[PDB]
Amino acid sequence: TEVVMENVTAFWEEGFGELFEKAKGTPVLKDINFKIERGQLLAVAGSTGAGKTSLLMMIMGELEPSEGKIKHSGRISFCSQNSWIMPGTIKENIIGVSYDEYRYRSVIKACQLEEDISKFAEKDNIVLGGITLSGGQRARISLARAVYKDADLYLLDSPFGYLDVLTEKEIFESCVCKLMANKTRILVTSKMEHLKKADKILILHEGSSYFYGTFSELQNLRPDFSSDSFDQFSAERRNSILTETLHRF
Ligand SMILES: Nc1ncnc2c1ncn2[C@@H]1O[C@H](COP(=O)(O)OP(=O)(O)OP(=O)(O)O)[C@@H](O)[C@H]1O
Ligand SMILES: [Mg+2]
Repeated sequence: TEVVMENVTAFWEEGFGELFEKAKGTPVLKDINFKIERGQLLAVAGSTGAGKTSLLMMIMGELEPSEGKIKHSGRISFCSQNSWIMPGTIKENIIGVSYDEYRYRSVIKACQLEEDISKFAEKDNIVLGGITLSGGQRARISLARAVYKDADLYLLDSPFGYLDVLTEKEIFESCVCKLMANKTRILVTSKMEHLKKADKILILHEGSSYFYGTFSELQNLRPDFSSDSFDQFSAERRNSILTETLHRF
């Protein structure tokens, strides 16, 4: 499926949203414009509270526009920024109930879970919730769950938490870039590497679109904004550097 937003403005409060819709307090998102083709990657970046998760919620019909149009048709797979583990086996946590051996093995390889599974006698029959897992292991199982699901659009809201720099790089490449090459997907990130590899980018600030386009277009239109070691900074630091640059401009 292709996902399109045209002049989208939305309010979390239902009452103020109805007022703006009729007319045409603060919008969580305003005048949002993007278009993603089938099999493309959109990277979403921005300051804290810019409306990144809210944009995903709007795509999932949790938040409705007051003006403008959202065009999308398809099943959505959502990977939240906070991992969750069902009391059950690793396999069930990833597949649910629908099993597909080739899809399953592809996903666990791409999320580097083979080494984790081999650690136990029961293998992927090991019961979680029970066995306790590290942040990074929980993150990777959640991502594998989201990616395994048969869906038409994959929404990945900062799914690489508690993973080290090197692991996040390998999995972004193996999962998001390779395995999911033909899937329509939206990634929320503050990693300059991911914006670079994306087909389109959207940079948000206080509900407003700072920039929509390619990373090359970001080089063309925003040279002072563009101006190696950035992705080495922590999530918190990367956020406050991006925040300040968006405030200045
Ligand atoms: N379900 C909701 N109902 C009402 N307000 C909400 C809801 N979800 C988020 N908000 C508000 O909308 C604003 C933007 O939140 P959102 O989570 O979309 O930002 P974000 O960019 O994803 O933040 P972060 O960078 O911390 O993940 C915040 O003021 C938040 O409190
Ligand atoms: Mg968020």
